[PDB]
Amino acid sequence: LSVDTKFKTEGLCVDIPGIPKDMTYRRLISMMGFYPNMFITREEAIRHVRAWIGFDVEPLQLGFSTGVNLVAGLPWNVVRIKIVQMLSDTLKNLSDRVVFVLWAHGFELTSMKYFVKIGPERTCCLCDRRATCFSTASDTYACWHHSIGFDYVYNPFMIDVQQWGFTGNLQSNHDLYCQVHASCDAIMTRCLAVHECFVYPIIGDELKINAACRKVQHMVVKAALLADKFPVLHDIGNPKAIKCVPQADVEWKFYDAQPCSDKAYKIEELFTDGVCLFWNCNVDRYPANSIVCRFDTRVLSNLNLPGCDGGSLYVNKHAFHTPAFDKSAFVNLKQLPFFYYSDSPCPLKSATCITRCNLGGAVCRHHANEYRLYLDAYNMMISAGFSLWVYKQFDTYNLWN
Ligand SMILES: O=C(NCc1nc(C2CC2)cs1)c1n[nH]c2ncccc12
Ligand SMILES: [Zn+2]
Ligand SMILES: [Zn+2]
Ligand SMILES: [Zn+2]
Repeated sequence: LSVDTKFKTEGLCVDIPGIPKDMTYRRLISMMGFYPNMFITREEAIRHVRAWIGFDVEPLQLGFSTGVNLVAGLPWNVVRIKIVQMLSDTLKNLSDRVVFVLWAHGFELTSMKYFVKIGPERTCCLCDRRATCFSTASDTYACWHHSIGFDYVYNPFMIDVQQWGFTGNLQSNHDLYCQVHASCDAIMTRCLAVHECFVYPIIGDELKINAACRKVQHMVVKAALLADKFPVLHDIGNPKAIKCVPQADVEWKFYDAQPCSDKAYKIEELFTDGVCLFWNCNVDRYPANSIVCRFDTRVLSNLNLPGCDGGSLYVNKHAFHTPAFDKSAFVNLKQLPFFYYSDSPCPLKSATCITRCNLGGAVCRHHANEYRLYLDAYNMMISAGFSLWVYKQFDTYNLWN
């Protein structure tokens, strides 16, 4: 983002009366009292969504989308220490930076000089990550992991949503899309920005989660077909359009539905023969003859960011805004019970290890190993926030035969 790009300044003229209408980023940064630009493009912001922290200023009340309000009542030299600590603990497992997301009216921008320092890009003094903080006590730099005791934010980034072309004030623009939400403005601001852009690097267990989801899907569907012998399966929303049980006898019919990022699909808009499979295809109410995996937006993980109108921004390779978890959607189904099924050729005791060996009295070692690995993946999937539901007649007792 060129520092010579124009900044629309009408939103600032109540806190800064008389501000020129003609204004570049270069001149605004100078006026803020200060890595080509502190400000970034929408595109760049989107690529670093994990780094977003709503920030509003209203003595001055500083509010962040973490829900914290600070009053700068204590002097700036202690307030800045709290800011560094809060951002480090919020972001250290999400991002190599911070992006302050503003609805800029002026005070938030003139207050930056009291807790921000800028300079060349640097590296942490204790590791190889880019530096995000600076300490005036030791004249050293640190990343979010090693910033304990550091008093200044270093080379933050920032983006003013009001530059995107909105009519009306923040609240009225936010409330058009979200009924769930200084800190309250910081939250609305980030929320509105997530809605505009969404309604990525490996930072955690992405790869184990995705392999576990693939394994569970194959297990549960294969077993549903064996136990109930459905003649046809309606696979709704498959992004890959690959059969998850390619050797099953059934007639596999695919129906295309992109991941709904706003409201859940209405089943009437989007089948009574056989079984319906919804693997992360979010509808308002699932038919009774369904196998379903639905992500619980309420779960706490480094992969799951707070979203708009109760949904969450699930970032796992790609960004997937997901509508709010609603228990009533599953009213025609029951929770899927854990089980492990295998027909592969053959000390574990388990009533839910459904294999020939266990049927005959004693689980062989191979199926003991595979059961324990499968349990591990299953638990990884549940902990990651996924929930599984199945048609009410599903009964693993039917697998023994
Ligand atoms: O489900 C998988 N990964 C977790 C994800 N969850 C989301 C959104 C919040 C719903 C996007 S990705 C997966 N990864 N490979 C697979 N193969 C077969 C079936 C599922 C998977
Ligand atoms: Zn470090
Ligand atoms: Zn909101
Ligand atoms: Zn066995």
